[PDB]
Amino acid sequence: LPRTVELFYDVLSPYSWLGFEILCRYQNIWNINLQLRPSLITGIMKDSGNKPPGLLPRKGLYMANDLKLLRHHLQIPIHFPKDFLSVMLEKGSLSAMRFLTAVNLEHPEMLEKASRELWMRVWSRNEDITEPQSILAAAEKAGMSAEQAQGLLEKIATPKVKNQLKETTEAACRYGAFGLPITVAHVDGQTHMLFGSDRMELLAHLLGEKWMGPIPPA
Amino acid sequence: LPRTVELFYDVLSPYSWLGFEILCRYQNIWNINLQLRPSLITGIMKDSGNKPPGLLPRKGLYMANDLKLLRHHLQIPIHFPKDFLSVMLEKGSLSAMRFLTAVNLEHPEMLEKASRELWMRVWSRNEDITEPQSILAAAEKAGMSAEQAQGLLEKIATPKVKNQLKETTEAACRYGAFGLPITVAHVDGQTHMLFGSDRMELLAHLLGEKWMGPIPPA
Ligand SMILES: N[C@@H](CCC(=O)N[C@@H](CS(=O)O)C(=O)NCC(=O)O)C(=O)O
Ligand SMILES: N[C@@H](CCC(=O)N[C@@H](CS(=O)O)C(=O)NCC(=O)O)C(=O)O
Repeated sequence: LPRTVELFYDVLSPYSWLGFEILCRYQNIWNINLQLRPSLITGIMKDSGNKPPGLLPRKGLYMANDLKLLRHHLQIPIHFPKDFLSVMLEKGSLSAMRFLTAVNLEHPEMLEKASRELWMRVWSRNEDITEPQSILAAAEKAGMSAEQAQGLLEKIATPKVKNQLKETTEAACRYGAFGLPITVAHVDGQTHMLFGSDRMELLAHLLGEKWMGPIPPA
Repeated sequence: LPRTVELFYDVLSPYSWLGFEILCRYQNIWNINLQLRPSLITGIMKDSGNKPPGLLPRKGLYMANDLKLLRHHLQIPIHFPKDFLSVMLEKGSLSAMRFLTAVNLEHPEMLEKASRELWMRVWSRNEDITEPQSILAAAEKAGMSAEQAQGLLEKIATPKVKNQLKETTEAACRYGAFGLPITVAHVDGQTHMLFGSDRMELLAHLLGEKWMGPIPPA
């Protein structure tokens, strides 16, 4: 039976995008059932008493250099902006994550593509992801029709959508999250929580699967 | 010619031990010149304004679980004691790092083994590494004679040894360190600083070498 792997992420998290692309490349290679869980990193940080690593000068500088190298190693078009702290702390990703939650509730088959497009806007093209038109553009590029995207956008402020995002974020905390991304592997009645996009080789080991690098063949 | 790769470490750092063993396993496989750089993590922490991650409850908990899994994946006999905080924040590793600095100055050929034995005491058997007799035990187990070990131990308080440790620690800070371990690769004019024991696959990519996992064919 395929092992269930849960990935908690926020589009505001560049490292979550990296982990997400690696798991998506392996979802049809490894015997796993990938379940995407849109969460709010702000909620996780507040609950754990943690703070964004970029607030400390040297860590912020390191992130920039690290992401620059990972762009080539992982072959993910990430272009980290110099004013990333403003993007993270001043703008945020509330509407975007509420939108992805609505997508997960009514059109889950579109969640992977819709998520990738939002990440592409904020961390690849340095485009806005807080305004309605911005989210609509991302949704349409993901394949949704103007009508579908519009219908979902109208529900981002409904109690059902808000409560679902809150619950998913709380589930991450219950697993012990202090940041994102976190991957939860359910292997033979055992649950393992791994933090970071750099624990995938360890995940392979736990699953008894073969690690073939961040870019597996075929 | 072989590419110079510098590894900055402190025996007080368990992750530094994991990074160290991986590089030691590859030092004769990849075209590199591994340079060990004994450093003080406390000095790096103070200089960067960072704090031990284990101080945050949820992260301290994660570290324990992470190291337990890495133990089997990397095949390193690491046993994280319940009171790791006391060993770190309280006891420290000053004398031990000054000792290794002395070893590096007069018996460089013994640095690798001396370093490993000290890690074995603190992170494997959970034994003391602050008292001279504790350090002597490690040095002798590493292959040094009581005469040699005793000789180096008498120099850990000399200005030459103190300044060398300070300078090496400062070099790590100048490279942008906010913690350990950090690996600095010198590849064709360019200098890349990588943080963590989990960036070794990326290092292989930068060096144009082949990554064969944490345990390459012996
Ligand atoms: N070395 C790991 C780091 C992940 C990370 O720093 N995640 C940030 C969020 S970032 O994507 O905005 C995070 O949640 N950090 C928590 C912490 O560092 O305590 C990796 O390669 O994925
Ligand atoms: N995911 C990396 C973490 C290294 C780490 O947390 N290092 C601590 C010291 S620990 O060995 O005592 C450190 O210096 N952390 C700095 C920070 O987390 O900001 C790995 O797998 O090596």
